[PDB]
Order: sequence, then C-alpha cells, then structure tokens
Amino acid sequence: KKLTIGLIGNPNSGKTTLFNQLTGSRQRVGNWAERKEGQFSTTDHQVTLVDLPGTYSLTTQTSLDEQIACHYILSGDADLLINVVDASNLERNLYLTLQLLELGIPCIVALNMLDIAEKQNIRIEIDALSARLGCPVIPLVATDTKNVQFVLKLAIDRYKANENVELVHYAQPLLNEADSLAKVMPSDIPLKQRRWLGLQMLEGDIYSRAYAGEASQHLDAALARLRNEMDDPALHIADARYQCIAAICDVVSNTL
Ligand SMILES: Nc1nc2c(ncn2[C@@H]2O[C@H](COP(=O)(O)OP(N)(=O)O)[C@@H](O)[C@H]2O)c(=O)[nH]1
Repeated sequence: KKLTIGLIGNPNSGKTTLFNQLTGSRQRVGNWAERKEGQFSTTDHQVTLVDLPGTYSLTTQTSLDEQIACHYILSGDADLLINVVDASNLERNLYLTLQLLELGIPCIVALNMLDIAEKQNIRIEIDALSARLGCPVIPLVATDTKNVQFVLKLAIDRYKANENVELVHYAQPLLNEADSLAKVMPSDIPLKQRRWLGLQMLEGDIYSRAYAGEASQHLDAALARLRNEMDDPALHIADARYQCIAAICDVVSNTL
C-alpha cells in the first residue's frame, strides 16, 4: 500500500489548503536532516504526503527552502508528484510544471483556484492542458471539501508515467553541448534528466552543477562554441521556453 507523494507548487497557490484538506490533522512536523509530512488513505494506497517548500523555479543564491525543494525532486524518493497550480495565473505557474515534465517525473497537476479564474473571466480547458502537458490534470477548488474528494484520490491510484509529449524545442547546438555535458555526469542519473541539467548549467543555474560531476568545469568551452554560433546561449534557452509555455496558455485558456 505504501506510496510517497510530494506536493510541489508556487507560493500562495492554495498548497497548504490542499495539503490540509487531504491530511486533516494526521500530520507530523519535524525537520530535514521545516519538513511537513502528512497521512491520508486512498482505495489502493496509504499515502505519505511530503510537503515541499514553495518555489517558482527548480533553478536560479536564494534561501535554503529553494534548494531542498529542488534536491528532493531529483532525489527521486517520491513515486508521484502532485503539482498544485494556480489556474488564475497559469503562465506564471506553468514554469515549474514544465520543469517537472522536462525531468520526466510521473506527476499529477492539481489545477486549483478555478473559481478565482472563473471570477476573472478565464475558462481553462482541462483535457487540452492534459493532452499538451502529458499528465492528469485535476480541476479543483481546494477550500471546498466536496470538490477535493471528487476525483483526486481516484487519480492518484491510477497514476502512470507521463506521456512522452514534445515540450520545449531548443536549437540543436544547445542540445549538442547539453548532451556532451550529460555524458560526463554519473549514469545512475537518467539520461533525460542529465540533458536537462546540462542545459541549466549553460543558462547559468547554480544548483544543477551539483549533479554534473566534473561536467561543470567544461562550461566555458561549450559556451565559447555556442557564443560563436549564436549571440547568447542563456537567452536562446529562455526564448524557446517562452514560446512553449505561451503556446500552451493560448490554446488552453479562453473567455468564460
Ligand atoms: N478562492 C479560492 N481560494 C483558495 C483556494 N485554495 C486556497 N485558497 C486561499 O488562498 C490563500 C492561500 O492558500 P495557501 O494554501 O496558504 O497557499 P500557500 N501559501 O501556497 O500554501 C488562503 O487564504 C486560502 O484560503 C481555492 O481553490 N479557491
């Protein structure tokens, strides 16, 4: 029955509400090595709900909360990740959701605060979002107990690996140098995550270097060949990311 789930999401997106709604008062606040942990029953599982520190990005010195959240997702202790998303500010919240899907980690998106999005004249299309993200999207109003118990626990029991859908289309030189960096990293890290990490290093992420072994030292040489192939490598990563995120927001969002 054991199943470890990690709630992940932006700050002020109804994360603690959803955590509390599922856990109730079956919680244990301790400390990493604040670590918040909870328990709740499903049909097929008894879940260990690991609350993670709220963050906008798995990349960036910043606070200690940001790092532990990032490291936990890479650690791979969790079977499933439930990503609490604010529906009223989708674009802003999707950047973390993209990173989780780029890491290839099985996850369910808890699309929350839909009533606020509805009040702001925004009707998000659930099936369209699920199709383009490649993971179950559960519409929610976390504050309503009637709504939270509707399907979420049902979705948790039938979870699978994400659909291998196309997300960000980076230029080939970026994928080349990210792959070269990925070959230097320890092989126990999945190849799909090693390439993503390599790309974060090129953009100038401070965290990703930790999982790279000695690949972090080969950065400037890769950046040199990138800087002669394009004006700036870090920007081109950020450009391609935007069109992906923005293209999802367009086809998924509508007038109520
Ligand atoms: N209207 C609405 N409000 C919500 C919903 N979920 C959470 N909230 C409200 O948003 C605020 C922040 O919620 P919280 O869970 O603390 O977010 P956090 N800090 O990311 O854990 C709270 O005042 C809460 O009542 C929702 O689905 N709909």
